[PDB]
Amino acid sequence: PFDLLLLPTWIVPVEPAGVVLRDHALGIRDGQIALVAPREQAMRHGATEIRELPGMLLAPGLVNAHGHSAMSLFRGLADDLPLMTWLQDHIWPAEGQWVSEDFIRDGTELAIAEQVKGGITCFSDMYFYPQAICGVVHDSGVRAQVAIPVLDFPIPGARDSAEAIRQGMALFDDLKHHPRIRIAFGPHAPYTVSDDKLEQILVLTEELDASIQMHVHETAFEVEQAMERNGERPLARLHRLGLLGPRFQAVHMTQVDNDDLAMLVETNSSVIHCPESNLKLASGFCPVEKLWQAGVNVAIGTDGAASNNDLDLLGETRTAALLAKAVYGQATALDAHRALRMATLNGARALGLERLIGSLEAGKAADLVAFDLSGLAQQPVYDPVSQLIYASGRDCVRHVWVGGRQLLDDGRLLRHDEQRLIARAREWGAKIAA
Amino acid sequence: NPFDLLLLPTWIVPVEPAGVVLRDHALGIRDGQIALVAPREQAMRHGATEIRELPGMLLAPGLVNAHGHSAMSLFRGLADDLPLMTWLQDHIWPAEGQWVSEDFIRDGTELAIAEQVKGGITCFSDMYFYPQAICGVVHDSGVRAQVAIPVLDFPIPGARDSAEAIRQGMALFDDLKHHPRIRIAFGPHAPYTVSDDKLEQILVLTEELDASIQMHVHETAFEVEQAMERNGERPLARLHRLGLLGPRFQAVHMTQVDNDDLAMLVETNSSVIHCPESNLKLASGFCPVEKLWQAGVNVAIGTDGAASNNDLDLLGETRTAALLAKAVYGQATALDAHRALRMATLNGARALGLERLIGSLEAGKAADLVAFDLSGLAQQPVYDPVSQLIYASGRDCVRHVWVGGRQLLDDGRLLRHDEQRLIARAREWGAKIAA
Ligand SMILES: CSC[C@H]1O[C@@H](n2cnc3c2N=CNC[C@H]3O)[C@H](O)[C@@H]1O
Ligand SMILES: CSC[C@H]1O[C@@H](n2cnc3c2N=CNC[C@H]3O)[C@H](O)[C@@H]1O
Ligand SMILES: [Zn+2]
Ligand SMILES: [Zn+2]
Ligand SMILES: [Zn+2]
Ligand SMILES: [Zn+2]
Repeated sequence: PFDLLLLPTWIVPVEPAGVVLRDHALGIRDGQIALVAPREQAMRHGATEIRELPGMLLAPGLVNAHGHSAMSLFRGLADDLPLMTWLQDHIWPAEGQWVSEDFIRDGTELAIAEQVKGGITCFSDMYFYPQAICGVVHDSGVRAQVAIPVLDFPIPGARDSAEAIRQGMALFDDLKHHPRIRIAFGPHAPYTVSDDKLEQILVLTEELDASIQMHVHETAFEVEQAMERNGERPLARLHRLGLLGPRFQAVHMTQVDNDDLAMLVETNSSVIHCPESNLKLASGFCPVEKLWQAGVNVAIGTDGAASNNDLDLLGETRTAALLAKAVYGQATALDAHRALRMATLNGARALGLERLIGSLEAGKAADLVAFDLSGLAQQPVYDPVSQLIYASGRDCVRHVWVGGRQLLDDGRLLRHDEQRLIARAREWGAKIAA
Repeated sequence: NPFDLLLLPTWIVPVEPAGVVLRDHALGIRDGQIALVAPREQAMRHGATEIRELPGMLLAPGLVNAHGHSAMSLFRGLADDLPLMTWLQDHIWPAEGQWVSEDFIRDGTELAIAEQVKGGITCFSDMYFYPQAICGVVHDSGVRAQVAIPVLDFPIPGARDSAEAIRQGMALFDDLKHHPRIRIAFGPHAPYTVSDDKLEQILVLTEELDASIQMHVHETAFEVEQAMERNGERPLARLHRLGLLGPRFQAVHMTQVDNDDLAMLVETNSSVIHCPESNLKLASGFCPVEKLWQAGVNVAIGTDGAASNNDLDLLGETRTAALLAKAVYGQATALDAHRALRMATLNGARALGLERLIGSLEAGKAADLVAFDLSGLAQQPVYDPVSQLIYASGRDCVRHVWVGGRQLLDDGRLLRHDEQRLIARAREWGAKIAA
């Protein structure tokens, strides 16, 4: 007998690809997808609780594969700037000044609350005070990869990388048996981490079976600079140092030559596409369809709210689906089904969670999002997945579960106090603004 | 002489002068016009019949959707994954020939207008069939519109040929002679569907009536090259030679722009109507917006139709435009948030020839206004409300909409439409078309 039976108009399981189930039901038990079946059959099975969801599309929860969640408190603080001046003259100085453990707890919770409301059940974070990030994640009920920030210089909470790594080990330790949080390593970028630190990270990840997330090939200037100073592209450097592989998550990759493509194919590394951030900083255009056609796993992320500036993964996914057609020069590139897969299954693959989350298969965790497609602007619906990708906003998100626990009920966050978070964000904004 | 309505938002963005935002000011409306913008104390001391507090909201000129095919809302998501010519010839044109009746147009247009008002659009341009029926729906909705008479080389719904389309348009131009909200324009579809004769016809008609022309131009590489190979001139050169270009010409799309094109737009003071999401989705290309803007071309923005977008979200289109423009031009300072808002308001006004009536919050202009709510969680903290509007707000933040001081949207609710009935009607159309 199920704990919960959901009866939506449409289910999109993502696996197998391209299909939509009409008048079916999904049964949840013990925090897992126990059955997907026609309604008659599923109803005959019975459940503690039943929820009809007419006009709704039920999908795997969205996976935001790259972000810096507490930068939510810097939303819109630094517009109109290309990458290097954005970092050096605005963001880094503001991080040195403001970012404490209290900043991180408030900013992360604000970010989570925003993400759950837009259907995101799993997220990747690359930001300071990971220990604090995990406490907030733990309380929220959502799933996360938390990457340990490794940089060649002092950062908030870590005078240097050895301290960041040592704090990282303590964290790996504690969370060994957490159902929802995975620790990973977060070397920032090629130009802010040495060969030595990169090797220590590799060995640690061999030893711990952990992931690596890094900004790679964000800008032409990063690549040309690396070519002129070291005579090798930053990706070949990473390949030479042995970091590439199925647990390596290369974020951005707007600069991809044919050697780059060959390396990603060979090693089976994931690329995390951040289209809006790459547009906003004038970083370039990640060649998504090309990567996809070559078999590279391509997930999607929002990046931070100072270079987006929302945490809307559904919106990011639409932007990616539109952009990819014109970048590639074919209207058939990254169709709605594949765009949804990028937002779900490919994120789970990128984070090493494909066996737990990312599709609606029996036995997987019940990380689910229900989207409402009954609104005036979504009519008429010829294809619900098309309507999701190209004509629905994140405000259509009604319900969200993680591991079968409901975190959003008819648009209301069950584990957060929006009114308190807003008052808190506001307090932060006035102190940072003054 | 108190205002009819006094609006008290946290922020006002007047658009003119550019780049400014007023805090704790107020906008008084009288006789359908902006009577005054003033600090809140002064405004309140003046007096008003009705007063609306708008804490946490940003008041702006209403958004101007400068290109659409409004009744194609009933084809929303019907023809995905197709480039332009096969989208048109193998899908959309057949579906239009099969379904577009006066009834289709009434239902589809109202559906589109209701979607748009909810998204903060007070003025829109239509280029679609049965313009007469369109005007009836616009008239009832209270919204402002340019309605473009479709001119094509073949039979269209409601016009067996060009001659007949223009017949109806004259009558329309006449009937709507004194209309406060509705302007009639001509809508030659595209260079490859409109002959030179028909083009010369429109020029003289528009000279005589002092009316506008809107036309899809230089949408794709293939159109520019086929024209070059068949006729030895670029469509925009052909239009220049024919004498159509000028301050009342609205060139839609323009993803293909060389220096000669650029000179002709600059010389003639023609407008470009940028449709970023449609250009991306049909794999048409990238309009060089910042280049146009730096050359001093007026660039406005449109959603296009719901079968190549597929929403009618102008604010979302404006966000797309503002992001894309940076990366297309290769500088993070291109199309900043204030200018993107300008593109969605005042430039759309200039494009439609309505800049003296709308597009900015200056005294004496029409009170076409939109209130965006920036007090939501995902919009905190607000450092700069216009940045937040463009880069971090959805169209569901739109709370209130007025056109000519008449409220069309009140706290998210439409005062002139029945959403429940429109939905039911959209669904019937949906069932028939899919069956
Ligand atoms: C890798 S630790 C997180 C660090 O990365 C910085 N960051 C935030 N957003 C981006 C960042 N870095 C590089 N690329 C641009 C963008 O993805 C952030 O400010 C912080 O300093
Ligand atoms: C002048 S009538 C408007 C006509 O243009 C067609 N159209 C709709 N959306 C677009 C159209 N035409 C050309 N370019 C692609 C896009 O803007 C529409 O289906 C209708 O046939
Ligand atoms: Zn990042
Ligand atoms: Zn975004
Ligand atoms: Zn069009
Ligand atoms: Zn859109």
